[PDB]
Amino acid sequence: GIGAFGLLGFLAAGSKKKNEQELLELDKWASLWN
Repeated sequence: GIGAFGLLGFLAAGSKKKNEQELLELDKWASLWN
């Protein structure tokens, strides 16, 4: 309903609505594959 289809932009929502930790969290994007 609004859970599975919401997971498509759940995290992004958190931003749509702080700490740098999160930034570095996404900064690891590369670290993912790297």
